Amino acid sequence: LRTLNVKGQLLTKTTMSINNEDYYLFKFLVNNKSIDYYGTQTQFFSLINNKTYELVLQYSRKKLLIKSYEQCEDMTVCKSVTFQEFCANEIKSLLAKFLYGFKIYGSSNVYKLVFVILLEDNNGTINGVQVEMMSDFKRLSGAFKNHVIENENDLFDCMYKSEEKYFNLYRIKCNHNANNYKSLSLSSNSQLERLETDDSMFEYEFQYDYTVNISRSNKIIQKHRVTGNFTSERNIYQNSDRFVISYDTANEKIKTSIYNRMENAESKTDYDTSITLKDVTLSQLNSLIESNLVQVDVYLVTDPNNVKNNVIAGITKIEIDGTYEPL
Amino acid sequence: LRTLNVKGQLLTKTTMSINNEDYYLFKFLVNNKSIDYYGTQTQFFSLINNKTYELVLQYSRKKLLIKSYEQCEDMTVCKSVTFQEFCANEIKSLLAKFLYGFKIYGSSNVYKLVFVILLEDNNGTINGVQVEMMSDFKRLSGAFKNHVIENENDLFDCMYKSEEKYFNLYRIKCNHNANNYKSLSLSSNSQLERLETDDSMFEYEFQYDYTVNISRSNKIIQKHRVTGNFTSERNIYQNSDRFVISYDTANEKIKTSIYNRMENAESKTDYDTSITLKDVTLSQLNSLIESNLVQVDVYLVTDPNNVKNNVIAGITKIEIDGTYEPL
Amino acid sequence: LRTLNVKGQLLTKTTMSINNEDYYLFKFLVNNKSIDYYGTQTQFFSLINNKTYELVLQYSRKKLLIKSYEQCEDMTVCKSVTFQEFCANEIKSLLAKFLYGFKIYGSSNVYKLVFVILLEDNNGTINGVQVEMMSDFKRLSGAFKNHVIENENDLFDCMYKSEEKYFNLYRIKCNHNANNYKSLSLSSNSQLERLETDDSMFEYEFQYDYTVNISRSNKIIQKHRVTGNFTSERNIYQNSDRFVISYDTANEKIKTSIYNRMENAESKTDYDTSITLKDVTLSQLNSLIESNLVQVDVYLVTDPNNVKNNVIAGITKIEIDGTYEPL
Amino acid sequence: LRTLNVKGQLLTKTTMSINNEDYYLFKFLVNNKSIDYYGTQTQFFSLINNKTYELVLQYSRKKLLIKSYEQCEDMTVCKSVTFQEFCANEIKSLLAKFLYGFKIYGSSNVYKLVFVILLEDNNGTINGVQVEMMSDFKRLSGAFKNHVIENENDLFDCMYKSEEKYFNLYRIKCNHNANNYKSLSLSSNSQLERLETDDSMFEYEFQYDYTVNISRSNKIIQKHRVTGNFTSERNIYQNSDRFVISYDTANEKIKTSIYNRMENAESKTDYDTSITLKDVTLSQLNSLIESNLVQVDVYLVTDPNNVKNNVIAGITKIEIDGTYEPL
DNA sequence: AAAAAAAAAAAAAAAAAAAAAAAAAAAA
Repeated sequence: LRTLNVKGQLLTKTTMSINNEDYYLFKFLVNNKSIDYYGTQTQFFSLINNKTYELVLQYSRKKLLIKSYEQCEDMTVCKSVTFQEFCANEIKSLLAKFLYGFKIYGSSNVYKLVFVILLEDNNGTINGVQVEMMSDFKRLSGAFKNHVIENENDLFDCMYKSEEKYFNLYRIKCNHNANNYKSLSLSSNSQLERLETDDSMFEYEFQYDYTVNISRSNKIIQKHRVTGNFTSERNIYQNSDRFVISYDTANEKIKTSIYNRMENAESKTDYDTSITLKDVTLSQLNSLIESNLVQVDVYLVTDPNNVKNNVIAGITKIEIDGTYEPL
Repeated sequence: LRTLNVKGQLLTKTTMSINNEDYYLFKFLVNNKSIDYYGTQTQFFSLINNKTYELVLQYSRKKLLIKSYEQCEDMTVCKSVTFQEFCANEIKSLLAKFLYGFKIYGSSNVYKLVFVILLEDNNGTINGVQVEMMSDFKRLSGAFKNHVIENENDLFDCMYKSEEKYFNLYRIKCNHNANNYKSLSLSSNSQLERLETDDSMFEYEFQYDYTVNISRSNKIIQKHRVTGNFTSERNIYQNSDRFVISYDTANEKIKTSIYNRMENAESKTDYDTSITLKDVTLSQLNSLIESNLVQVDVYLVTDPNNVKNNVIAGITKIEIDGTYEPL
Repeated sequence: LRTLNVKGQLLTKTTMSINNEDYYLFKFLVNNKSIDYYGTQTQFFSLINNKTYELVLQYSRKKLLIKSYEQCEDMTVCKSVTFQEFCANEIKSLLAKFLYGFKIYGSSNVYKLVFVILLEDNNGTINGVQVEMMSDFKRLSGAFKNHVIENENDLFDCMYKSEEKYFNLYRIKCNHNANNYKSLSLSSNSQLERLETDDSMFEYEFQYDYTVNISRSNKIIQKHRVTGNFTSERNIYQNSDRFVISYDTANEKIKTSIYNRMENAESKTDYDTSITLKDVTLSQLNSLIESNLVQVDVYLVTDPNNVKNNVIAGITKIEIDGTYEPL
Repeated sequence: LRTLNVKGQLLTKTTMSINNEDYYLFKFLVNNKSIDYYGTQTQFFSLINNKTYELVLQYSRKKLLIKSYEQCEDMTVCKSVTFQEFCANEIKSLLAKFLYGFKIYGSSNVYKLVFVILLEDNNGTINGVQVEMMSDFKRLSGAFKNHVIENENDLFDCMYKSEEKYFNLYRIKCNHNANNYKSLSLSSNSQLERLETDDSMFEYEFQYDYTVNISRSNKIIQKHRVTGNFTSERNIYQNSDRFVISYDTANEKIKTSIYNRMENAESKTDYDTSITLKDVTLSQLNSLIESNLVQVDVYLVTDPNNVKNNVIAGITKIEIDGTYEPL
């Protein structure tokens, strides 16, 4: 049984059970590539996160796994991104601004964070724009550094407690859609760190102001806090199934319109039941708000010039208990 | 668990099943706004429709739901509408005339009723005009009062049995399209009631005569009963896919032309298969008619001055069995 | 379940699949009218084309369909058409000359054949003129007799292999446009047959010479074979978007000009992308021709007296492989 | 106890134990139909495979079983198949070419072989195309002739040792899916034989070249040998759970994408655990390859014209030991 | 059953409507 030697960082330990057997996996970063390895219980407790190691691996029982480890020792993050870098789809690190993050409405697990990043145009000037980092739940939970996340409430806590704080993003895969839509993405070997600025630098916060968003066409995602009435009328048309919504911020009336479809792997009855549960939840939401049982934040895809289209990106509910209801 | 108290009408009880669990929803009208609440089985059987209630609600298990109820007790309907009211898009009640209702041709569920209402112009005179209340199937089924509807056959029965009868419309949202097109719409908290006139008043039926329609430009929807031949030739042109139809009423030859398109969420093969099923159905329709197996009613958008355009709005089939084939 | 009995020809069997179910349709000609019927798999294989049948039909499961069939047994074609017959828009049969057929340039499926027919004027003399039978692809594929067509290559093969041959046209609906434009059209129950003359009669081929065309105003469609250079310069003007083309036949320089518009159901980006793909295809066409990779036939609407207007009707490409590129 | 007499081939003897009792079954081919019979231990050892017999059967103890047997004595295989034969779903024999066979990725037992067969089109010419014979493990093990198979390693040995060899297929049920997908299937009474050509005929091997595959739409399954890096990034989207894979053949970079779903009889935790085991296996696969511990063959559903879709059909691992790891 | 499938932006709807010839544009 020949062995291998490898030096690399660790990212996140994980355990699981299959047919009355226990597997312990370690997500070691080797040569800037994520590779998972098997380990024992002492390996599970002993190893700490984000600290590099040296390992000997022996291919026993069909699998590579950790035989022995030795503690070892080992960051520069770009403050801007070039248009050509987004074109080239090159993995990168960044210093960005974490605005706010919501669970995409009517989606099981695909959360979405909003980041302000300094984009450098073809001319060469750097300005702060908006980007939308989608991510599944587990990748987000295992990607946050210096935090421990087990359920959606923990994720929402780590979001809200960190609102407006400055994030260091490690190995966020930038990508460029078919049209001129630019967005980050959170890869397995990627990580997020709260920089804990405490006004360490203030000369940069002037730059981090968003006038447009480069992930959508002429639209920006903004957060509103629902103050008063929340009317939500379903409207089934010949083609679409809209949710025409009108609500009251602290400043202005807002007229949004959620949309609906049947996903390809859905049935006529499952989709209809899910939609009617959504509708009853929205209907009860107004009475819940007026009596201060819950508070509601609506992150909507507004178009400041043309308010004819204001599709809600996602709704979230901060309850009196303290748990967060995704919705 | 703090509680709320609310007095309001009930509209329609409903039950559903999600992953081996039962949800019972009640569509309570609170402060002239539809709000749905959860309930138990005894709540489902005990409560009757259209009868108001007093309720105590307690926010348990993420949801508002009915804890206890107390029977309580509690209509003026406008006989006309103002042009400015259509402009303002104000919800309203009405006394209208139910001409006839058809399932929009080549549409899964968006039925359409035809109503005669007394419109008051800018001058101030009231005359009877035509309006087109579209609605999805379930809203129609839950909106009819003193009727029980479970399937399309029940809906068509409630329509045909009520032809030419006078309807009281509660909270029908009037609306005004981009151009001078005016139409009703059936909101969640809206209802329809057969007034059961029995010639209670006849001095008003003189007014309810339609010379034009305010939902289309210079066109009126009329019902014809197909007597003789029903020729239906498909004609695929450079731009359109017409269905040139010629048929025989009890009075006159009619030369209509159905149209076709691919809806945005459709494929080149699904649309083609749907169209060829439509074509084979129309082709068999003539032989079906001539042998008295079925009877056919064609509601067409005629223009009495200019018969160059007679797009069929919808076809319906009354079979020998008694069921209604939408088509 | 009462039944019907009917004797009629069959035209074309067809099969299709809808949500994991199979429909088999037979296009039976009953009383000189096309009617489609449903059938089973043995019905699909057993029945042969163009051979009449006797059928018993029973209205089961919402649909007329074939229960049993019995083999049965059963043409005079007019050699001329009267001006009044074109005026009256009367369906008719004909003996005509198939010149050539092209896919209308920049059109998804509306092919167009060119026929020489003997028109009888108001005076009473019969002379050979040109007519333009448009047709969608599937009607053409199902309309050719003694041929099997599945894709555009088969259609082009059936055209080119039959060039200059004499066609018997069954039930071609003649029609007369708003102005003095006369054209055939290919109805569902219509058919085309290669007569296979083999110089059966030659005294008639003297008549079949076209001096004008009755589907256009003073213009005739003619086929040219591109020999040398094919220059194609786009020219976007204040109103039109021309494609000024100059090419070299075996005899003469030709200066055509294709035109462009946005169809009503098109977008500013889709139309522009389609146009630039057309332009790159035309630009590469010259280099393709000069190296004998493909051969090109241009059917253009020439006006022999006035060459100031020579709009190309359609281009077609015979490749080295043998497949036909519509363009 | 009346008895029966029957003459038929034998296919595969089998033994099993139920509650401390032994059952011995013989898969006798009677009148080209598989029928299983019970027997005794001497029956188990005495009878040889593929050799016909005469048997007397007596219905004792609820079951037909072999009382006595007498040795007896008894093939023409079609070299082509007609399109109509695939349409008719008729069992058939064939002479085909065994390309390669893999265990369908993420499937417990449904292996899949790839065969080149001479299809005769509607025109009448015979050309070599690709077909995909799925089969469960035990049917494959009992279907191979002149081979003994007990575990997956034996099956993979019988595959790889027989790569590119010519197979005689007995009673392979051809079938035709809803769309134009044509595929073989391995029935109980079906068998496979290595013909052992040894260049017996070479004039036919020119025909056996695959340009397309008739079991998929415009795609062909091909085998690649992974030479260098094997990157496998999981990507959980709003709808799909892709495994975007990039690897290095001996010639070209390849960008495949495995897909994932929850089968209907699966749970949210079992599916997630299975997927994360798949992901850790793929992650370790690269390090395994680079150190020559294992070799990897990826059979992928490529589309040569459009590489935008390259779903891996199946991965297989040839280890240094000699055993084959299915994966 | 097995093939197919990059997502993730963008989206008021719902009236209206024979088509298919014709045409050089740009000055004034």
